[PDB]
Amino acid sequence: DEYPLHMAAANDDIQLIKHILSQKTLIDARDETGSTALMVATRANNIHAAHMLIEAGADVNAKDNIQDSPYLYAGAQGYLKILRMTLMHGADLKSTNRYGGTALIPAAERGHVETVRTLIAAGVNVNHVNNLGWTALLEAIILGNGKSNYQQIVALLLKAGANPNLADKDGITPLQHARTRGYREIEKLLLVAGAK
Ligand SMILES: [Cl-]
Ligand SMILES: [Cl-]
Ligand SMILES: [Cl-]
Repeated sequence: DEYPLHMAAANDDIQLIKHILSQKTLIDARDETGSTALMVATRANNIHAAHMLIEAGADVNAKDNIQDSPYLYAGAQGYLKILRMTLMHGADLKSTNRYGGTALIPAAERGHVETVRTLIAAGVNVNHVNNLGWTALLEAIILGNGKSNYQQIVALLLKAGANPNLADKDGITPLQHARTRGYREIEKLLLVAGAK
């Protein structure tokens, strides 16, 4: 077919991938959509194919036509095994998705606690503001449900040093957002971090 590495990647077919890679052509060849084979594997959470492609030098920061990269997408989706691989193989922690967010912001949004922990530890900037005017902290409050995972993510962000006073575009602070929603645990965490 036209793009056999991409199909092999979609299928997690690592014997076929091994054979194609032995031909010594460009690992990041684009298919008809502009996607790399590693991007195809990552969208599918095909851990084994992603590992083989990454070890062979596929660029974890190459982008597709919606500004996803393997690193960015694995972080947003909580595909933590692939994400860890990307972090060991050149993830650009300053890179941003189509919303202008780091990988950390969607991980927080979606309540992916261990992905948040991992990204904090790696050094993603906790104070980054996306093109919705939101930080990881703001999204965890506004787009979470105030429970369990989101309390844990708030706590992680604040202990790591996220500024609790970085407000949304309209000047509404994390503290006000928590108060408006009656999120008492998150309010208390914010106040001890110096929120106003
Ligand atoms: Cl996973
Ligand atoms: Cl984002
Ligand atoms: Cl997670």
